Amino acid sequence: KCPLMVKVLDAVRGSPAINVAVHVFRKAADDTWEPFASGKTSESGELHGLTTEEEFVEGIYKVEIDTKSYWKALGISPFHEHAEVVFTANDSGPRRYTIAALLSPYSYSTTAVVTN
Amino acid sequence: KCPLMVKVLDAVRGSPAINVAVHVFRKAADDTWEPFASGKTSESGELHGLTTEEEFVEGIYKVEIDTKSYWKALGISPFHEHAEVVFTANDSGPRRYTIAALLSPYSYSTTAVVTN
Amino acid sequence: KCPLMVKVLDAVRGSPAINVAVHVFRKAADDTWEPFASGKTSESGELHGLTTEEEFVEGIYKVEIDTKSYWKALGISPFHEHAEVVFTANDSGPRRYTIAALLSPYSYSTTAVVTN
Amino acid sequence: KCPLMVKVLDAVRGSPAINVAVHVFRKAADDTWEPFASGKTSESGELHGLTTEEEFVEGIYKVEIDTKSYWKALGISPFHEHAEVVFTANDSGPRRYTIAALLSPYSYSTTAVVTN
Ligand SMILES: O=C(O)CCO/N=C/c1ccc(O)cc1
Ligand SMILES: O=C(O)CCO/N=C/c1ccc(O)cc1
Repeated sequence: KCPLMVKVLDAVRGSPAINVAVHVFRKAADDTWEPFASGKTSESGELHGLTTEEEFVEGIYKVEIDTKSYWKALGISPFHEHAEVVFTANDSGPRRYTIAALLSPYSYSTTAVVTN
Repeated sequence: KCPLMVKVLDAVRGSPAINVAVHVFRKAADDTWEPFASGKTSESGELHGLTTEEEFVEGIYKVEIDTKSYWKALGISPFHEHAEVVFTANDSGPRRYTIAALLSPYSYSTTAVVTN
Repeated sequence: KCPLMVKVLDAVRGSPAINVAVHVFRKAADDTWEPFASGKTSESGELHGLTTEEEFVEGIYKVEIDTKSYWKALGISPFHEHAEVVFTANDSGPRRYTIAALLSPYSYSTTAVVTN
Repeated sequence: KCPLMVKVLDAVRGSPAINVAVHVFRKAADDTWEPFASGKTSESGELHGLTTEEEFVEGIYKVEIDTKSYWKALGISPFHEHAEVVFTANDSGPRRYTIAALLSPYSYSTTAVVTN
């Protein structure tokens, strides 16, 4: 089952953050960021199916959550351009990665839930 | 389906917070706190089945999460006695309440996800 | 020289949370919450001068931050009644405590900074 | 008089996060990240003196907080490589920015306090 999931919540409305664009990148050997996967959060604030076990190999990944566009669509002026979560994915440890983000106009928190 | 759910995460280990005691109270007419429901978080960090739609009427509720005992069992010295979430439950609005808590030894955050 | 300080920030506006009422209680020998100190946050979101080292003895304290009133004055209907921070203080000799809170309408986080 | 300040707290120890490396970048006209300023947090968890009002012109800035190195020195293997805070600055005239970060091994939150 999916090894990388993203969950986004809205701390102003107390709801999933719906239709949030999410872009994932993998760090290339020349230290640049290579597009890897993308999607939009669902009505439950979740984004599944970004990648597969076969392709999600060890390496450094960046998950960019397009928070600015989200707040603009709600008519709220935000601080950040996006929320960026940068981490190393590794094999000897819990398999499923869930990247959770809690959004406010001038603040955000992000948490990783790593389980098998 | 269940109108009050609790989800607890551990920000040190990146995992659900398992076997965390949770006590819910309702505010009585004499302004005291009346025991209402309790349980222990599951292996997924979740506590379901605390109450039913029929009994969960409008009023002020307190959800106490016994964080101190959780950290002590992990051998970590914590700051808080517990995390307390106090809110009014109301009928004209999203039906399902999810009280989420993210735990660290000297900090915690709590968020409400209200949906129907 | 202030042993107990409270700092509150607004995650919607990216500013200190001004004029937030704060009530402090201490658990008495008969297990009730006795009023200990109160005040309001300043223009900087800070509340100083609640107590003195002499009066701030060992005990279990509860810091109640009146978030609901804060949001109502901004025209926002928030989820929580207040943020409650409960902790044992000075059980290993005197310490200085800063209780920080970050507020959003449906979420808040609280951290403690403890120094000798 | 400092227009850009960084404050970092440790949610495990309940203390300022000391000696945390911070790198600031500004997006150049060719869309690359140009080095802008860097430093390390003090005993109070604060980093001041990164720039001057004159040099801190309008632009998109990225504040990279080197959290992984911080946790490794404490013997903790954390999830994130660093915390990245990306924002447009001074697009409506000069402002003063405080970028605050609260760190846990598998979680972090960042807030901005912006004043005129
Ligand atoms: O049960 C749910 O819907 C929430 C599951 O994911 N949320 C995680 C989370 C919640 C609150 C935080 O301050 C940080 C992370
Ligand atoms: O006591 C101290 O050292 C200063 C307290 O300032 N707290 C700032 C803060 C606290 C929690 C956050 O999630 C973001 C910023």
